[PDB]
Amino acid sequence: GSSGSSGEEIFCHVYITEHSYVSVKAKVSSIAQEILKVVAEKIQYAEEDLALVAITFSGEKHELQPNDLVISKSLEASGRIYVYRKDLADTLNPFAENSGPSSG
Repeated sequence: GSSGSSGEEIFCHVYITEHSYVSVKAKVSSIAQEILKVVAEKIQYAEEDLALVAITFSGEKHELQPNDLVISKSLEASGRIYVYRKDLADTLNPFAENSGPSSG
């Protein structure tokens, strides 16, 4: 329980849409869940109902585990993770917007 922030300070980029994301401050070896649990909130959803979708440059959707690292980068030039809503279909499919107006 609890975890003070010190050293190994980094952030996990989680792209919601095409030009949308959420900055998450996790460890350098923090699991995806550690981000999903954050993003989920940053998006106002259920991490358990969400999932980290790892896509490549070419353009291919990919899903991992909630225990899978987020900021590992083993061997992949560039990369951007995403988050999809768990539907009733094997598929995940991205989002649309789901949000209201802000500041004016």
